[PDB]
Amino acid sequence: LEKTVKEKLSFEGVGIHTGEYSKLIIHPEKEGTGIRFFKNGVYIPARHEFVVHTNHSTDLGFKGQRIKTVEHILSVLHLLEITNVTIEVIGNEIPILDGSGWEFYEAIRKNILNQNREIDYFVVEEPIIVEDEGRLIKAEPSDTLEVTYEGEFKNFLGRQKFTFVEGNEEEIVLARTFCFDWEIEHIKKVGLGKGGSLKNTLVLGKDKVYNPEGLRYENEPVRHKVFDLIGDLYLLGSPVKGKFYSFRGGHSLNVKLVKELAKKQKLT
Ligand SMILES: CCCCCCCCCCCCCC(=O)O[C@@H]1[C@@H](CC(=O)NO)CO[C@H](CO)[C@H]1O
Ligand SMILES: [Zn+2]
Repeated sequence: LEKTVKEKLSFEGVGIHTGEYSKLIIHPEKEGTGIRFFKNGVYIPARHEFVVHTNHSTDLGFKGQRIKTVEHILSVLHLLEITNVTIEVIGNEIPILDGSGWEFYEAIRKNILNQNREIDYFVVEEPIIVEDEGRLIKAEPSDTLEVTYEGEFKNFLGRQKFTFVEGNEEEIVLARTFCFDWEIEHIKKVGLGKGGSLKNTLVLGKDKVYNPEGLRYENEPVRHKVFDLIGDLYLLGSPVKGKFYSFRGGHSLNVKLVKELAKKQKLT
């Protein structure tokens, strides 16, 4: 049934690309309200259609207002099945914190409440293949939500794939975002990642790990990618059901899958 937060929640922390202090406040809403962001007295529904800028991060914006990196929180909400919540975002981007969703998943999981209404699950009824930038993603109808990601790294990790299935969400929430020392300069050359640090960004070396804690999962970096792929699929504003596969996929290409899925099922 519709799920909402039992009590008001709030978080605070710098933004990975903005590197500015930002705070978020979450309040309960009415059943069938959906996920919406509020700022400067402006409400901004969280749906793909609201996608204003796609890049290493997912950004939404309406009426001249914009928010960066909103896929992470959306990913946790997706796994927890949250249908009504007003996330007030004070700032220009969602705080990166440690780089994973474990923090939001940890506090919110202890403050979830049940409402009195049945949720409308989104189910894929037809497959689809999107190829672009040398990347590719395929979707297939299914009675269970499953997402597979095949990442190809040229570092010591080499190639690694991670299959997520309903009942293994605990393995895709503690995976913090990661980056390679070779692509970092590029991300920095585009004026992004000004808040990226070793405490909120896991940096890997062609053959060495920068963070002294090492990797948290033999597939931590791909676990985060899968976690992000869901955060981008929840843009539909409702739990997605079906079997999806992604090979070296990005945010824009991912949103494209959702765009065609939401525009294809437009007839129904
Ligand atoms: C050596 C010392 C380095 C100082 C600290 C480095 C800071 C770099 C600036 C941070 C930019 C983001 C890092 C990054 O590229 O992570 C990427 C991630 C981005 C993301 O999280 N989007 O939401 C999206 O998925 C890909 C692949 O999964 C990740 O590579
Ligand atoms: Zn990410």
